[PDB]
Amino acid sequence: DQCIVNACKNSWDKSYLAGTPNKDNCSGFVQSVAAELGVPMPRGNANAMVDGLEQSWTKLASGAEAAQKAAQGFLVIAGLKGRTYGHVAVVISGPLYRQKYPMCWSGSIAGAVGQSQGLKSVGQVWNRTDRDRLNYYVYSLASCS
Amino acid sequence: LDQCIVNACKNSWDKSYLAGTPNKDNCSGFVQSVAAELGVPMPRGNANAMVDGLEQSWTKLASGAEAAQKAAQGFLVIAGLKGRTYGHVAVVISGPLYRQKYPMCWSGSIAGAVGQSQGLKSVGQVWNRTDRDRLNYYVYSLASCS
Repeated sequence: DQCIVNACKNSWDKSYLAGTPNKDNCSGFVQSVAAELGVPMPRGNANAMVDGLEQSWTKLASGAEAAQKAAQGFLVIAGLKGRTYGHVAVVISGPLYRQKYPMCWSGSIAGAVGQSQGLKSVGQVWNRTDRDRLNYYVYSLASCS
Repeated sequence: LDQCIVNACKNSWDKSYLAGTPNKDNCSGFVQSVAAELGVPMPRGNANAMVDGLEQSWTKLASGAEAAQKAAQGFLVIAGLKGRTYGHVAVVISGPLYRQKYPMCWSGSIAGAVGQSQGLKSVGQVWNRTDRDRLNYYVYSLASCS
């Protein structure tokens, strides 16, 4: 998964949207990760992205499987629609927080409380309710060799 | 004539298509919220991505003059131009052209007032004098108003 962690580190410093650092934009951060890895990604805000992922990407059964696919070099997106705004993040390999939630990178307009540079799990980026409703989507071709 | 489109623009000015990002400060999000209000499917993404999608699936008008009269007939018309780093999109509205060339528009912009229009600037005043003559005008297949 080093190729995905590298794309995450590089995306953290780019601005998918004009004038908008990806660290402050959860949908744009994922778009730049996918663009660096050559993976087609559904476009728009987080809700629109999750709709698009649900339609065309493989949905995994668990956060444990999300971590395993990431460990096998696949781009894995954690996503959850919201009543007003959804959220997406990139899952990376690593031990599951609370033996359930995989590690991730995420941008966020909300600031550091919604951001992760690989040291928080999705269970620490999403609230104690939303984290068990998350969906994990995987792209069908490995990116890292 | 284009009142339903001008109303959508006014309503979208105060919305936030992207979390935490007012549409007046986000040219791509401003256009998404206008289209959503009108019920019009719109290519998504940043401005460059939107222009890509418009270029592939919307009818391209021949002139800014043609854009204003299609807007006057109630069609959603998007002015768009790709950039080397970032592109730009805006909603064309009816009204007399600026310098007999550039239709009036609404536009959000992260650049602030320079790139913004609430209907009193033409596309020739939000884009610089270089780009304003290279803009494309994309019209939807169905009229949204009446």
